Amino acid sequence: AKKMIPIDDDKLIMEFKDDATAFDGTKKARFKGKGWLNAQLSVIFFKLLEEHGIKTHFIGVAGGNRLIVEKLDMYPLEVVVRNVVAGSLKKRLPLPEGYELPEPIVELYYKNDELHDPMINYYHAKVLGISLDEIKKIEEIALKVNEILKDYLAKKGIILVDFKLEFGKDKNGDIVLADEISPDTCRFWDAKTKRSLDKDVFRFDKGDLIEAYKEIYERITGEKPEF
Amino acid sequence: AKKMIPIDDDKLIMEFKDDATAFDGTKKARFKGKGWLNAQLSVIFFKLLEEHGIKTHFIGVAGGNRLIVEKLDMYPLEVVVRNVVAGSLKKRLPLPEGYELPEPIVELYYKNDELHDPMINYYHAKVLGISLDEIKKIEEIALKVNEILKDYLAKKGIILVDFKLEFGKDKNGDIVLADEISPDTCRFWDAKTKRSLDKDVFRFDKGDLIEAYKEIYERITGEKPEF
Ligand SMILES: Nc1nc2c(ncn2[C@@H]2O[C@H](COP(=O)(O)O)[C@@H](O)[C@H]2O)c(=O)[nH]1
Ligand SMILES: Nc1nc2c(ncn2[C@@H]2O[C@H](COP(=O)(O)O)[C@@H](O)[C@H]2O)c(=O)[nH]1
Repeated sequence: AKKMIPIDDDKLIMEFKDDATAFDGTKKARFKGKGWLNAQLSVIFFKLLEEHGIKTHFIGVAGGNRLIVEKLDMYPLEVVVRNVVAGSLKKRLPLPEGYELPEPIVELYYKNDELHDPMINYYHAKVLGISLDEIKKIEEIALKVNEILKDYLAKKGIILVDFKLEFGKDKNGDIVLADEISPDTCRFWDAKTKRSLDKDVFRFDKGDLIEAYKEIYERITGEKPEF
Repeated sequence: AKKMIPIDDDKLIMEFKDDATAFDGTKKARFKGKGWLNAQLSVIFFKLLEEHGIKTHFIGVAGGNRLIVEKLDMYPLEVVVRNVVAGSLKKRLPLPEGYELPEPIVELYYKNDELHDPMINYYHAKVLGISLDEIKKIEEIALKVNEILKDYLAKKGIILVDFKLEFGKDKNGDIVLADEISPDTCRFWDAKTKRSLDKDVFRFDKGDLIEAYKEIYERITGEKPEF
């Protein structure tokens, strides 16, 4: 759904594709316009976060589905922040889908396809070569990002249910937000109806993906999607 | 605007009045229904906060403009939390009115009429007999309260611009949220128009106070004010 194209030692192109994949590629489909929507939503979110002084890999746009991003020494992590009980959290806590958490939960996953992205804790993270100090910074950033996105979206009648972030290290040694921020990598629910406006629509055939993703875009920008 | 009536060693009545005062009582007016609205908005806010496990002095209602509250050993503080630049903050930061702060600011004021509520820091607070540990707890509670109120109001198209909290100590030695939480003690702006829906309307004759306060009530409860 994304292709990384190197430019040089300090930057690269992140290209967003219309291809969608779930359940280890056993489920595949192409959604005309998905790439554009995810790229554009990523821009909006990265820029919103940067306004608050969050460091992100975003540099500029290089076309509708193409972002220029700074090259990083990437942490082998998926960092997940959860506000509302959904998906895999139902397997860890005796709480129903939709349950509003008293505080946001941060989970750490070892980014590794062969092991199917297993959950880790701070000890495992050290073995993987990530210091406790780094993990503390990463979680602090993640929670700050969580609050900005959650509040921004809440004003637009969208629940930030949960989402995945990735991080890397820049030349200075600063920790920098990377990958993407889109309905591919977040759970968004309509505040009134609780319907999914994200990749779960595709994962579980709950409706029309392109329609859900256009909805998010329209609510954020006020504009019907261009392309 | 409030009268404290002692009952006994552990509780008292906080009575909300229709009288309004600004600029050290040099500016005065009576707004029919103001007391009821502030009393009722206080109930709503205290209960909302208690649902999140914030300890407050609120015990019960004893009439439209009367609350039963627990007797506390009061800290001589006004604790102000600020999300958006307004009022006196324009005298401290080179930032325009309406500027959205990256993070909430907590200011401490020594509650003292003669000295006109001067700003203090942690060192002054110690001389006034408040330990650094207490101040830390107070500020932690204040920021938690800020987040709950801000998010709750934002969903209703109301910007929590800033607000004043007061705190006391109960029998157990726990730190308890006290005084009131109303358009008298908060800055609320309409999200779309940025107009004041609070005591600033009276302070600076920017419109109809009772109209602004009813607006807050209506938006929160969905009901036009009873009395
Ligand atoms: N696109 C994508 N999103 C993920 C991945 N892992 C977790 N997430 C996101 O993180 C959240 C939690 O996922 P869960 O662990 O409940 O399946 C969801 O918003 C989900 O979309 C992944 O490998 N790819
Ligand atoms: N009613 C009232 N509100 C106050 C007082 N002190 C601070 N506040 C509130 O706290 C915020 C900050 O006030 P400022 O420092 O800008 O005068 C405003 O919302 C203001 O109404 C006070 O003594 N009385």
